[PDB]
Amino acid sequence: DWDLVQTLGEVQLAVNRVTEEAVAVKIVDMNIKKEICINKMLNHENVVKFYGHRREIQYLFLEYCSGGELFDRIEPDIGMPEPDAQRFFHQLMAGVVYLHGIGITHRDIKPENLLLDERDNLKISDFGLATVFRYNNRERLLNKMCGTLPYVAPELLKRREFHAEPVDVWSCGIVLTAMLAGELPWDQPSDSCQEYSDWKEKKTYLNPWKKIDSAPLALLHKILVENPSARITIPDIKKDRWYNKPLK
Ligand SMILES: NC[C@H]1CN(c2ncnc3[nH]cc(-c4cccc(CO)c4)c23)CCO1
Repeated sequence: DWDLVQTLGEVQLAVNRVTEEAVAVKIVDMNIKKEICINKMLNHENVVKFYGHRREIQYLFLEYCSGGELFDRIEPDIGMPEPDAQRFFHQLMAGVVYLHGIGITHRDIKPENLLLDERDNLKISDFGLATVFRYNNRERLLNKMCGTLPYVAPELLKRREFHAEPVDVWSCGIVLTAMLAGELPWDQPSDSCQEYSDWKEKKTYLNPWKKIDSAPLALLHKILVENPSARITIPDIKKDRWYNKPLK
């Protein structure tokens, strides 16, 4: 038996009447079948845990993350301490490597979908837009536009089909930019976007790039690459100098 204590954002905080264990419950009014199936596949310390579901309407039982969303740890126009950003980025990569390893792409990575537990461990949240991109070791290209414009990779806007993995890598790059600068670089990654044009012309003397140290900036130079085929992959991110730099 669970008491619904408060609304978290609909999602409510449920507390067990006997054990007082707290979980989050997602309530949807009547595709949900897919989200549940994907959630049932998921088991990793940087992915929100799925506990089960009950039907009537539909209820999803999810790991409660008391630290809230990463979004709220980001100070507008400033960001956060670089060591905090690195630690969160490490954990983000951990989660994303896990997902890609089981053939799942999140497709909407952004700070609103990155939660923190009581120890400030990052948890990737919400698989409502996620999909399978590898099955029986065979990759399938994506073609549906999904995600959130400031975070989407340029190939989603220009190409009919594209690989799932570089898209998630890109959005993680924008998250990192936000964590380090406290702002998003562009409304969308298109040529009609002056700030995107400037980035492509390497005007890093402009904001948000001017606020970012050269070492993390060098990593961003390899992530925010327009050609998804030339974009740095995760295995190579893990070899990056800043990624491996000891920090406070
Ligand atoms: N805007 C606040 C946000 C909070 N979010 C959660 N907060 C605390 N623990 C949680 N566990 C699971 C969720 C959650 C469930 C479904 C979607 C999302 C959004 O990324 C989070 C959660 C609940 C939603 O609102």
